Amino acid sequence: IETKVSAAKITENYQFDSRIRLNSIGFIPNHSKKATIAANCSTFYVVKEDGTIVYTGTATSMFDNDTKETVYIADFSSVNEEGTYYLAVPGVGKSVNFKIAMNVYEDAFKTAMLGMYLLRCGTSVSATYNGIHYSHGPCHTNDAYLDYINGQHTKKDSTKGWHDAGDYNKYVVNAGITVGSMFLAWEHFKDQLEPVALEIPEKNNSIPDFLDELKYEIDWILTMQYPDGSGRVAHKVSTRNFGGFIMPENEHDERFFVPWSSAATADFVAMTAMAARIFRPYDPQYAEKCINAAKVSYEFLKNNPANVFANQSGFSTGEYATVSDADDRLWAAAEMWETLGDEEYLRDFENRAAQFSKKIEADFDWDNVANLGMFTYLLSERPGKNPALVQSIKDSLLSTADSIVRTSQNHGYGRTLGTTYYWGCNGTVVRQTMILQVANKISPNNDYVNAALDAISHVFGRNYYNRSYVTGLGINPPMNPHDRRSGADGIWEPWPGYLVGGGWPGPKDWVDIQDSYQTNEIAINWNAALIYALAGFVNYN
Ligand SMILES: [Ca+2]
Ligand SMILES: [Ca+2]
Ligand SMILES: [Ca+2]
Ligand SMILES: [Zn+2]
Repeated sequence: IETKVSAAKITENYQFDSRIRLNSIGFIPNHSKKATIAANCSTFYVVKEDGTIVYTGTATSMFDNDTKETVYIADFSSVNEEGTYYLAVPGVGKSVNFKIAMNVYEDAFKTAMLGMYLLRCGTSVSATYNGIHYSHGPCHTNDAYLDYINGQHTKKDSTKGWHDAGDYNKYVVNAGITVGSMFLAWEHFKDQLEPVALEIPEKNNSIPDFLDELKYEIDWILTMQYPDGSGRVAHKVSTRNFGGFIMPENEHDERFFVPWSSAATADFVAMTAMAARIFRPYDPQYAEKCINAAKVSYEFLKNNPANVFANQSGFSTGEYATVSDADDRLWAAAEMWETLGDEEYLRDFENRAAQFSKKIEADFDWDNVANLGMFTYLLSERPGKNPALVQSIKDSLLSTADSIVRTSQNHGYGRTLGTTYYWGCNGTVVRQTMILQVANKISPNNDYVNAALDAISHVFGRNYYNRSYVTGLGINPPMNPHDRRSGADGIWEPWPGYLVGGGWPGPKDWVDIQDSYQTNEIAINWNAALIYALAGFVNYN
């Protein structure tokens, strides 16, 4: 007997069907919620796990130019009541269960941060995730020799930091966009991130956990300044060739400092200038050490304007040879100015900024970090900015954010990067949230926040594969990443919390096999983009 308050309940029993693709983690109340159904259909129900039909709708068809298929879009954004639901599509089947909650992304954020902790070098790491224990002993404790720097086969401490990707070498240019992304997440969402506790050794000190993780990397970056006091910064610490699939503590080859590059030197300045202002409130002494190092390398750069590529002929590991250091130098000037305030730094930034035709780029990564410099300058509360330059950057930013909104709204799976695929493009999909969040800070628009959620949803299930691209999370995540710890331990499931690079050159080119470093590797710059994307939705209201 049904009363006047009994709610409608699903009649038939549905089976999971891979053609119903959506964010496998969940949605936030008051934001878009969409699913892409790769099957002909019309009616769909959003059902609570108890069988209660909460919403009935009809899917609308749309041609996915990317995969060249007609797909059906189920929009259930109106459902805003917290709970666990699933999508039931008569004739197709049902989706995985997902949650609608204000804090739906917090575990994902903590897991992506756990990913960074597990990438630590020079120390033993240990974590239990979903009941499986991941750990490894102290590794690369003898970094690194000066042979290629000065000639002496002597050791200068260069331990700590994070292994870069599937390999264990540490590269400065890639640490640039990584550290920059994560420090910008802290500056943009400080109030949301400060109280977050992570599973790290430093959980019991006086520094916000998010910053302890970044400190592990900055501690390493500081050791990269040449020992001659010239201010030049070594490009990377690396073995001569890529080692094999072994645990890091078993890699005994000697690691060397590789000759400097101007880009690495400019990135060093930007990273340590940011660290100086961000750590000052917590460890003033550490901040002083950072700003002094930044000043030495900046003086060098100021006197040697040429773009210089690192001499790394004897090495066969990652190159990270950014074609230009103009963007890196622009970023360094913006960070020195924001931290210090001197007119000298502001003048340097503005002179370089004017030389950029398009102030903001929708597609950016380790090679083009100008956006980071534009972001710091644009949001700075310091006086003195040339109002014409500000308006120029602002227009470019909003114009770019609008383009990304239009792209995701017209993509059959809400992909912000549209039809563009290339090595590491999954990282860029979520890195685009930086543009959207900054645009939202300058000119509030919920289209910007929803597009950011589209980028996040794309990576967690609303994609052609109906798979999460992050190990240990969501639906059918990567099982075989090109990752040495994963390929060499005795555990079935790979190490958790990593966004894989992604397929290319096409939408269906991702392959989840260990040999595919082209589409299935992990990397700090990809995880940093994911961390920034999720950060804005931690302790969110
Ligand atoms: Ca702490
Ligand atoms: Ca560059
Ligand atoms: Ca394994
Ligand atoms: Zn290591």
